[PDB]
Amino acid sequence: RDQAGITGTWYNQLGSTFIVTAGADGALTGTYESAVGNAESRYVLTGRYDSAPATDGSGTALGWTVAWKNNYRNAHSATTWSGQYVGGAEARINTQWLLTYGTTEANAWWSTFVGHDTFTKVKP
Amino acid sequence: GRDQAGITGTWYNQLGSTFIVTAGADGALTGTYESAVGNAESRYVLTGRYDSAPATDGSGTALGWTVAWKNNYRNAHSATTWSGQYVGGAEARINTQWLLTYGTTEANAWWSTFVGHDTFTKVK
Amino acid sequence: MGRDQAGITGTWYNQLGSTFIVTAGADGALTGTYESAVGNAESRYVLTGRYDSAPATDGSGTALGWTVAWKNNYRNAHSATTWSGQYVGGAEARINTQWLLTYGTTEANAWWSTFVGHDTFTKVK
Amino acid sequence: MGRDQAGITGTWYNQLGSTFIVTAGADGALTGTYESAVGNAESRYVLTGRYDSAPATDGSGTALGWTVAWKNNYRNAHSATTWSGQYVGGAEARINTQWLLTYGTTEANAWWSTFVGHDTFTKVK
Ligand SMILES: O=C(CCCC[C@@H]1SC[C@@H]2NC(=O)N[C@@H]21)Nc1cccc(S)c1
Ligand SMILES: O=C(CCCC[C@@H]1SC[C@@H]2NC(=O)N[C@@H]21)Nc1cccc(S)c1
Ligand SMILES: O=C(CCCC[C@@H]1SC[C@@H]2NC(=O)N[C@@H]21)Nc1cccc(S)c1
Ligand SMILES: O=C(CCCC[C@@H]1SC[C@@H]2NC(=O)N[C@@H]21)Nc1cccc(S)c1
Repeated sequence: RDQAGITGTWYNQLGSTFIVTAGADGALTGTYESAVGNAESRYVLTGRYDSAPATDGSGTALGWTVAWKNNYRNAHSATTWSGQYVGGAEARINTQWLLTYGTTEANAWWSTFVGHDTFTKVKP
Repeated sequence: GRDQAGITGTWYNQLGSTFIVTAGADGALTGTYESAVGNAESRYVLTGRYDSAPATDGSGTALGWTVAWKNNYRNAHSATTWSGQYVGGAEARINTQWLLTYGTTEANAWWSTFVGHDTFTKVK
Repeated sequence: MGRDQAGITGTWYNQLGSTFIVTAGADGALTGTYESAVGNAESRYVLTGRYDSAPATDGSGTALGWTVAWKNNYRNAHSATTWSGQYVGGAEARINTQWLLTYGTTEANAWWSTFVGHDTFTKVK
Repeated sequence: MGRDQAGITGTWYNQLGSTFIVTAGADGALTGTYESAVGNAESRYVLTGRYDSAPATDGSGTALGWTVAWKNNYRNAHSATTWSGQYVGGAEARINTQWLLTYGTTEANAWWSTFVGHDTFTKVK
């Protein structure tokens, strides 16, 4: 339903690139390249979306994860984005995210960052 | 993967939910989640990522995963992402924070996302 | 005394159409009223919070937060929101926040007691 | 006047060993001091917040929140924390919270300005 719509190349307000393919079964797979932080080149992402959403004008729920390890860098961290795809003229993926990095137990209290990313198909 | 063995297997949270996961050598997480609460019945597909080469200073291993709450029985038009870290040892744990987003209209988007925290252990 | 006391004091507006009226004290206090354009809210609610009255000099923002409990002389939504964020000065002064809204639940329902979001405030509607 | 005014008023301790000393006013006010056992913090910091002074009578918790800006006479960590949560009274009284900690950043570093966590406070040390 929203498979073709979600599938494609997305950019957030930071200039990050999210290249994703939505599967018929609810899979999300692709690559993420962050414009910020301890990150270089593309990282693997996987996630899930609701492949049969409400038809009442509601968005499509989805989420995905990046672990920040590739051949170039390892930031000992993972980000999860949770949010919704909104179709139509101004297609957009509005998210909140959590970034956890590996800490000792004594440091676990400041292990997790929160933020928000909005993605569109136009590079801003 | 340094914790591929420690992570793979069955986990239980404070609410009585069950998470079965395989951790791949390449940083993949795949499995199923069965929730003890909410609009949830039976198992749901889970996918995520973990750091397959963590620090060796006693830091945890960062990870995350997504469940979209659609299976053959039920569709709650929502998805949860868990972001956290695995901590090995006698009392292995996965400590997470999570975001649950449900599909909303634009007018209801301000209240589309819940936040919480779950701790998983290997013992029921 | 307070470095951004002048910049923060006044009326702010968010992306929802809500209105935040605040006074920053020299001692770090935030006092004022919040009027929400959405939810189980009517008219103005008391707000109280704190800000860093001696921020860093290097162009960093000024950290702040405040709370609104959603009870007033009209309604009681058995809930409270906290906003955490920073004030950025200049033209297009802004207060960029993340928020948590907790509502009172039984223990059985506490897992879904807390919403999260983000609000941006500017001096112009 | 407040339903849980006496229940909330007093000293609370979290899982980190931090100490929260609070007075609940009749009108919904929270005032007091916070002393963190961790981070760039020393001694007591001013807190202010709000609680629902007339909660539901169905065994629901009492929604509340408060803010600390991490500046006192000893130290300034250019940051503020807000706790959003609920009070549950009775045998083992507890305040269960989620929190947001924002530190002052430049605009380029704003994306990593806010930490999130959860604290549970009880009356015992
Ligand atoms: O820097 C990294 C790795 C890359 C994160 C990129 C983030 S993910 C959310 C946001 N959205 C984007 O597009 N980019 C940013 N990890 C790390 C480790 C320890 C502390 C901190 S702050 C960060
Ligand atoms: O109920 C569901 C689907 C199942 C969620 C289970 C949650 S995921 C985080 C936590 N950890 C667990 O183990 N279980 C819970 N979605 C939904 C949609 C719209 C509004 C609401 S309130 C809920
Ligand atoms: O509706 C209310 C009372 C008013 C909340 C207004 C919010 S505060 C963050 C955001 N920013 C604004 O300006 N407005 C909104 N409480 C309540 C209780 C139970 C469930 C839910 S969803 C909501
Ligand atoms: O360190 C401080 C000042 C004290 C924070 C204490 C926290 S508040 C939530 C939690 N609950 C407690 O009881 N204690 C902790 N600020 C600061 C600035 C920049 C980055 C970071 S990580 C931290």
